[PDB]
Amino acid sequence: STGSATTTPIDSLDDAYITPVQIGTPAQTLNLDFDTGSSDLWVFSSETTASEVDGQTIYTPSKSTTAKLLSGATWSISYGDGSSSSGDVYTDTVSVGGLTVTGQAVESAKKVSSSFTEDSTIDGLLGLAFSTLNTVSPTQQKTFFDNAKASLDSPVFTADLGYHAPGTYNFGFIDTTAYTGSITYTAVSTKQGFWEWTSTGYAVGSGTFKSTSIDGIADTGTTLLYLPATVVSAYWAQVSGAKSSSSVGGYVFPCSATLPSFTFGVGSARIVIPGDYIDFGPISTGSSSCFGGIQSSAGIGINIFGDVALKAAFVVFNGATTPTLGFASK
Repeated sequence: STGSATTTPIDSLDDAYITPVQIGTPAQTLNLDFDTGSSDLWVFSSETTASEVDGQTIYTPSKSTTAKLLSGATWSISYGDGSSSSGDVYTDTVSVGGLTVTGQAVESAKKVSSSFTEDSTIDGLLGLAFSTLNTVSPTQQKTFFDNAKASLDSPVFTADLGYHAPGTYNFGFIDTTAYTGSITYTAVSTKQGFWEWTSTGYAVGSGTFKSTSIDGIADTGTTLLYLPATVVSAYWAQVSGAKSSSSVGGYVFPCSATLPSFTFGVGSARIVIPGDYIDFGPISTGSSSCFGGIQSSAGIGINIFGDVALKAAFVVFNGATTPTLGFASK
């Protein structure tokens, strides 16, 4: 089997991407944030504290003839940006782009933090990291990809995120028309539950390539590119007037600037992030100070190849017995 679904930026800055997901019988369609940095499929629901729902589409398990309460199971998760959610668990039928999993754990939110409430466009998350990170207790549950894997034509999914435009998540096949040149594959460590890999270095604009190992995660659920402070300083030094602002919470730059590109290494191959991808617009409405898309990972504890990086590539998440990651230009 295979599946194919379009993923759509939630706003004009590509702050996140939503993908429609069919849950239950009859289908209840929710727009979920596909997140290769976590491993829980959780949704806004009829159980969510009413004051914490503000415009989201909810899952109502009592209206699904295939929903079954997973007795005694609870979940609770906290993300790197400080947001959180928690609740109980149903199993139900879940389909993405034509690909169907029966008995998928659908984690029903009883509580969500303010950032989730305030984002009316995201109805929940669909985790695509390794199932070892799944938070359901006392019986850990598998991701949608993990459940679908054996049935897929090939045990892979691909992320093809757009810049200020829709893109595609495919399951079970590699669309050879979706990228240019060849796909370069690189080793993955699953030791922390992530799609963790080592970039071979970077370049700023038309500058020379710096060969240096950068360990980080491929994370579709993180907006920006978080890299070591040395790397980030070298980038923003090429932008007149750019500075790190503790009050804003990262590097800002004059909105009048033309940003240089940023290149990262995948083995001997090179992925180029156009400068425009690194612009996240005014820090507040009407400001001439703009927020940067490349930020320091210092104090995160891990480097993150978030959407800023991934949307510059066609990315293969290979879930073979020994997982790997593939990157192609497009």
